Amino acid sequence: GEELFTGVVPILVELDGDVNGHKFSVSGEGEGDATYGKLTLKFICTTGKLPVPWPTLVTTLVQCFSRYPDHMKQHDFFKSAMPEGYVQERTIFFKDDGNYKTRAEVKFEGDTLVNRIELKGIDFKEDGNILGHKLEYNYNSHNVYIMADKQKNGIKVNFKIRHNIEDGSVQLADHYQQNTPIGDGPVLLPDNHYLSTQSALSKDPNEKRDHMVLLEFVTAAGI
Repeated sequence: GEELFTGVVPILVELDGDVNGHKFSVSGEGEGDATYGKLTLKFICTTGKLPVPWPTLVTTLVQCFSRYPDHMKQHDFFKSAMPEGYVQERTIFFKDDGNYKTRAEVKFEGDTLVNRIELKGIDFKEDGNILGHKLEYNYNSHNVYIMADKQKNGIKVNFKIRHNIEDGSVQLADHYQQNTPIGDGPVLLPDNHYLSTQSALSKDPNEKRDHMVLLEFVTAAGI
């Protein structure tokens, strides 16, 4: 799996979502360079105005691009599952608000790494921080904890994202995640470790569509 990530790989992201009845689609394109744990992508809401804040979608919209230090390479489940890919499922609970449930398949289609996602959000408050668009357009650094799930030949991952709200407070989004390989081939099951992430969101001055440009760095640590 590792050999497929030694250079710059193009990425395509396609998401179909329904949050409280509001249906939307997002498409993104960019490139990933796992040697530096770097991702540069531009996402566009192809159905009009996004009904939820863009920051709430970052974690859903390719951890195989994380940089794993040489001494930890035998712990990189993500790249070990390629090119056949892996299924990535999550429930994301927004504190004092609704939850997203997501199911995604991440795999290569030719030499393009593709992330195809289905997202369903329910129980959001119409006046809450999410449907009421009260989140700032920025993003914090977080640690993402990984454990092997030997029973399913996959991994379980959990972390908490802190979204800044415009009145200065914080909206917590607890993430529970499971990844399992698509192939029947072997994968690497890791010892407990974590990924350190940092993300910068920006806008394209020439773009009129509802969009988000994202620059992210992720490196594995803990061993």
